[PDB]
Amino acid sequence: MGVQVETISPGDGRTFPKRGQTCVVHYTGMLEDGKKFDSSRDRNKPFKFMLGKQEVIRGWEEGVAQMSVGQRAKLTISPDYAYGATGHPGIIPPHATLVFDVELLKLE
Repeated sequence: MGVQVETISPGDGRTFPKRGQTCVVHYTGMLEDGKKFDSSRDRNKPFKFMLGKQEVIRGWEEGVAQMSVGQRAKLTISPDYAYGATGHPGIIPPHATLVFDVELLKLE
């Protein structure tokens, strides 16, 4: 599968990230069993990435683009849209479906 987006709290429902814009997010990343492997919130610093530059996984590129500014949403990302068969040694196992809690704070 690709990326499924499930809303957690609504944004403005009007402003959506466009290619080339910087997305400022807080996020928490978890394996399918629920184990947290990454979280910008634990570092108390929002994560920024530029949409369309493939600085993030494909599930992020296509999933965050579906979110409006101020929205919090749950992205469930299949391995093809994620770290694939290889995964990430000692962080993400092979063929892993990942669940991201993502809040889109603003666009720059």
